[PDB]
Amino acid sequence: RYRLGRKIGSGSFGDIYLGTDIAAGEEVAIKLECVKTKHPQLHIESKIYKMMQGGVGIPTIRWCGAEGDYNVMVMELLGPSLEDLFNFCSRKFSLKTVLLLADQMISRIEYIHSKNFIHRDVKPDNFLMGLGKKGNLVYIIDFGLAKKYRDARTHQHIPYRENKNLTGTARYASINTHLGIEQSRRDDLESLGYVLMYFNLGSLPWQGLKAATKRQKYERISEKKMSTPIEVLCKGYPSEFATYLNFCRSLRFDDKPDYSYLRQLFRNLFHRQGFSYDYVFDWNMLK
Ligand SMILES: Nc1ncnc2c1ncn2[C@@H]1O[C@H](COP(=O)(O)O)[C@@H](O)[C@H]1O
Repeated sequence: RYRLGRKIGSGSFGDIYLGTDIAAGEEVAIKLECVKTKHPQLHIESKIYKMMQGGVGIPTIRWCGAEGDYNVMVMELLGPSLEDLFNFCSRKFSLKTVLLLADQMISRIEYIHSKNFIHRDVKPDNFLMGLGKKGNLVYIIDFGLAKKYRDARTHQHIPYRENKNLTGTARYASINTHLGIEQSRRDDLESLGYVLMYFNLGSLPWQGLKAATKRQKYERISEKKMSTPIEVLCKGYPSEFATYLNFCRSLRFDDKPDYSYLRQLFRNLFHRQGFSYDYVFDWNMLK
């Protein structure tokens, strides 16, 4: 039912192609999982996307099972990542673009939380703009590290746990993630806070820090992050950014975040600046 076109991306558990859904007559993205291992990841990712179906800015998927030496997931075809678009804008976004993005990104994370998952990989690479009719819509992708933080029926929160190892990308990790604490809803939002200040600054002060051979590879990132006050990180930017990060850092392990407070904080700033909620992003002005 599918025709595979040109490769458009590579991921930790396989590659993303342009494809045709022959029955639907629509162009789609097709994720192929080649190396299964004993614990293949694509079928699990598809099951999390199924529980997120009906979410705005969550790609619609079709689990297709095996073909030859591949597992197949057909996805809504999306546009450039926010990391790609940041590079295209010379690694500066206007305050207006950062606030337009913040408004959607809080809502996307809230939606995932509402379906009893935490994302745990919040970074600009994993937010993609839509194409065509959905060009103004921020999507979130990559549920490869996503976890249930509560039972689907009980809403009994996962237990507190420490002594965990940090794996993958630390640039946007929460301070508690550096400290080996179990991730929960607060950590996704603290990560988003570092993403927003990254868009403001062009980089983060701990970005690209390398440890000595033999040392834990993240120790220089962790030390800089913990020794950089929020007020120093956010110096020269509207107070709302510091307010956002202080609020996230204050949340207890099992606390339900006040998403509406964080959105309204940025909305009030948007109004004080006299910005129009027009979805005219910096990249729309590129010539
Ligand atoms: N549905 C999609 N539409 C377009 N590009 C995608 C899609 N999913 C993933 N990508 C791209 O594929 C690469 C790896 O994505 P992933 O490994 O699935 O997180 C990155 O360059 C993403 O921007």
